[PDB]
Amino acid sequence: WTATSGSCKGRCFELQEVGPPDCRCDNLCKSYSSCCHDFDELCLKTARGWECTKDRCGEVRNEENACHCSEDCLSRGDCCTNYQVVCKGESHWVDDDCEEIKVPECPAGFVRPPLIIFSVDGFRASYMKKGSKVMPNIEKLRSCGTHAPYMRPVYPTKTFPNLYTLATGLYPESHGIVGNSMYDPVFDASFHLRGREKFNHRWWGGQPLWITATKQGVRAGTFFWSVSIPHERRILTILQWLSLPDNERPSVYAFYSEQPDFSGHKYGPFGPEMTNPLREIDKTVGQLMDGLKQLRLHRCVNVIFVGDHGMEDVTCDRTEFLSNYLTNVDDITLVPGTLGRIRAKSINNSKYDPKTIIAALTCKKPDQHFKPYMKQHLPKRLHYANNRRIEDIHLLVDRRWHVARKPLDVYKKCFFQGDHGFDNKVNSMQTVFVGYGPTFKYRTKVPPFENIELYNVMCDLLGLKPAPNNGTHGSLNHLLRTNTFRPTMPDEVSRPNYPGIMYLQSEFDLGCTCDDKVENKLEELNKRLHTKGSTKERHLLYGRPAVLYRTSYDILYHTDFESGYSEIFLMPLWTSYTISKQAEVSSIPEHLTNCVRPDVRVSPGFSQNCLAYKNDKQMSYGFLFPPYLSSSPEAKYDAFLVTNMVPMYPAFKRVWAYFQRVLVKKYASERNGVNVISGPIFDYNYDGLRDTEDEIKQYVEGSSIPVPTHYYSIITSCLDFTQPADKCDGPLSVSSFILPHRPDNDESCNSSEDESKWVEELMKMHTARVRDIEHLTGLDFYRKTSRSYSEILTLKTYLHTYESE
Ligand SMILES: *[C@@H]1O[C@H](CO)[C@@H](O[C@@H]2O[C@H](CO)[C@@H](O[C@@H]3O[C@H](CO[C@H]4O[C@H](CO)[C@@H](O)[C@H](O[C@H]5O[C@H](CO)[C@@H](O)[C@H](O)[C@@H]5O[C@H]5O[C@H](CO)[C@@H](O)[C@H](O)[C@@H]5O)[C@@H]4O)[C@@H](O)[C@H](O[C@H]4O[C@H](CO)[C@@H](O)[C@H](O)[C@@H]4O[C@H]4O[C@H](CO)[C@@H](O)[C@H](O)[C@@H]4O)[C@@H]3O)[C@H](O)[C@H]2NC(C)=O)[C@H](O)[C@H]1NC(C)=O
Ligand SMILES: O=C(c1cc(OCC2CCOCC2)nc(C2CC2)c1)N1CC2=C(C1)CN(C(=O)N1CCn3c(n[nH]c3=O)C1)C2
Ligand SMILES: [Ca+2]
Ligand SMILES: [Cl-]
Ligand SMILES: [K+]
Ligand code: NA
Ligand SMILES: [Zn+2]
Repeated sequence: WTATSGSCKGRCFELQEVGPPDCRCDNLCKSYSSCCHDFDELCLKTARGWECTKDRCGEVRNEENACHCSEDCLSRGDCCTNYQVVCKGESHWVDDDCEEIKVPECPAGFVRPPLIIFSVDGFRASYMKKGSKVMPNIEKLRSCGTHAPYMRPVYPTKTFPNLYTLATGLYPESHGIVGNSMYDPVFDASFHLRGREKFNHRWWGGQPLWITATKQGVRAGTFFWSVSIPHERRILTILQWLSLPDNERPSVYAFYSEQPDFSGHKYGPFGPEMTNPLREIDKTVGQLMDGLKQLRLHRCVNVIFVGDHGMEDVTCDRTEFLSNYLTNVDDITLVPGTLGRIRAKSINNSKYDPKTIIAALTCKKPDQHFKPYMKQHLPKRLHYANNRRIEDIHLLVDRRWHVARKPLDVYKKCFFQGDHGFDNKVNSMQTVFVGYGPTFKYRTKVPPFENIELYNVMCDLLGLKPAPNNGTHGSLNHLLRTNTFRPTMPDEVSRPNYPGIMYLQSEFDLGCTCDDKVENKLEELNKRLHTKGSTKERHLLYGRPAVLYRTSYDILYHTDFESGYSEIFLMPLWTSYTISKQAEVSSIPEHLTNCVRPDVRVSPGFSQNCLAYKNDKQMSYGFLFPPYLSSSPEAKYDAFLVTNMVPMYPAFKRVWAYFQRVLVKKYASERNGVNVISGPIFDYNYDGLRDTEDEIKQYVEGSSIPVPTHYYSIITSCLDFTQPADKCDGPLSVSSFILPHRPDNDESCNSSEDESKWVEELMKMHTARVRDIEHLTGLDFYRKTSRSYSEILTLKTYLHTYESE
């Protein structure tokens, strides 16, 4: 119930929301069917439109007008945005030369530069170049301020998940908005685009910026706008708020545009109908900037121009139907379109089996345009699993396609030519970022970055302490002139042991054998030196990783590699080695094919054993430092140490052996040497965080040897590839992966072929940031470089995406 008989007189666009049954006058009252009777008349005036004309200048105030051109309008804060241009001979902001804003130039009474966040739905990154002729205001913000060539959204590349990530700095799995449509089985409730359930606060987790601000005594404009409030009125409301007295005036504001997304769905991302919507958004930006200039705020406010996601060409004919794969199609519920999410239609159906659904959807048609996954097997870079609202079964849909349950769903609902939602590394889904103002840098291009990073920067711009989030605070310091956040490296929690030779060969009863019984003072001191770390500077280039949790581990040195060996997990946490451009690849000699050697530095009780692998008929083993890249025949024996062995399914060893025997050398050739850090990851509860021992669901049969869920590599080299990886004076270049440790290669439809036709494609799909590996391992990398810590944080957030330009 709403008592709509109250009045909006003196309350239009009031900041504090009043509670039912009282009638509302705030910018969302329309959306709740709750505005007072006179809200349109008083608060949505349209008379005479949005622009001053010559003949209105100096008019007698008529309060019915949408905006004013009377002499008192600046003092009232309600001039049309072009007033000073039309009536006082001023220039539009866009027509003024770019001049560096070295310090905030603010009116008296402003405690800090306000922040205005201008968000555009479906604004694809390439619009900045392709639409540049029709967007002069936005182009000036971009060229004069700080910009990235594109900003990476979160998956799924839908509106509400991305807007709420922008608001919180959280992955969707953490903030809870995991799609535009959702079912929560605990609540037994559904979230939809249409209707009232989506306003219930229980959907919305984390702490969005407007709450962070309010908690810390920074006032916020209302961030949301009912669809029928026209853009010109939204801008005028912002500008009116900015004339409030100091103690009532917000410091942070948000404007949201439904365009260009609305037209892009109808016309495709580059339909000829798209020029007008881009022009219209640019005009709105011009209104805001002119309005700020009238208020003498144009060199005071920080403006962010940001998109949620891009837009791809997608038509009704490019739809795959689950009815062409499944016999049982009426027993499932599908969330459809540019991603798929599948669950049982009835919880009372005991004949529901995810395993048979997955199998029926795997590599069934030669050109199949989606791939099924159990959510825990999705690429870890998506961070799309740890929420009860994400269904166990997921379909990753190819760009340009949809998935639907049955054909009747597509025509009892062609209309559309554009859509979005796909994998957040897809070029068409990339969006935009521009920052302009005193706190942003001047005429500065920054590398592409992820939208999860922006909440921290928005907090930095407002003097707020961010709530705990998934950004890496400091990684975006290079965007800012001032207000940078200067973090310290985390403290190492566990110090390593440095064991020497402590065990005789016969103390080991591991069931391992090696043909290594082959016997010199010249070369005897040299092998002693290698075991004490004489080559460590070559193979450990950026210092040892720090262990950020409590555990027992040993540093082990070798001629060709160094490792941190966990006495708890019985295997290395990390293995570090350097491969020069000139390194040679060699075979595993015939006589050493099954060689595994006890390590006389590590007790039998803290070692793996070969008998377990013999008895486990599903599990085999691999090595972290590759025997193929040994520096010499003698050094090769180190690679067969029991301390370098890790459990590997045979199906995964195909992947791993190709990476080690072929790809590492390829990268060293291309990059002028590489440094590799490889290791295991355990994430059985798919939370993106290192498992404790008591979370491990699988061991090598009969043993305490834990089975990794994934294997990582971090591959570092010199950004200036004229310098070798091991003598690099400047910035670094990195690519990383987190490969799923799976007992089959069902993910790779072409896996019956030679590894050269499918393995690198798998690895590209599972590309990762160093920071992703940090979360999954409790390790901190790059602790000892010549580089600034903020630059290192930026490096750790880098993702190598493998898309063209
Ligand atoms: C990305 O960044 C985020 C933010 O930093 C990271 O997420 C954090 O990670 C922590 C570890 O997973 C986690 O800490 C736990 O919090 C528990 C209390 O949580 C409530 O309070 C906070 C603070 O206000 C609130 O934000 C939480 O919000 C979640 O839940 C509500 C719904 O209830 C959602 O609306 C919201 O979206 C959010 O959901 C997300 O997180 C939860 C987990 O909290 C997931 O389950 C959801 O799927 C979703 O992803 C909560 O309202 C706290 O009680 C925990 O303590 C347990 O573990 C400790 C170990 O230190 C142990 O000492 C205790 O014994 C305790 O265990 C007991 O409970 C167990 C479970 O019932 C039980 O099994 C045991 O036997 C014990 O009885 C714990 O400290 C933190 O909550 C989240 N925060 C957020 C916002 O998500 C995220 O990790 C980052 N991701 C990456 C990849 O880096
Ligand atoms: O006002 C907001 C808004 C604005 C908003 O800013 C958060 C800011 C935080 C800081 O960084 C800048 C962003 N945050 C929210 C939610 C997340 C808290 C909401 N609205 C969004 C939408 C509205 C109005 C209507 N609409 C819609 O019907 N479609 C649903 C269907 N859909 C759409 N486009 N394409 C498509 O499929 C959009 C989407
Ligand atoms: Ca985990
Ligand atoms: Cl969705
Ligand atoms: K075996
Ligand atoms: Na296969
Ligand atoms: Zn859309």
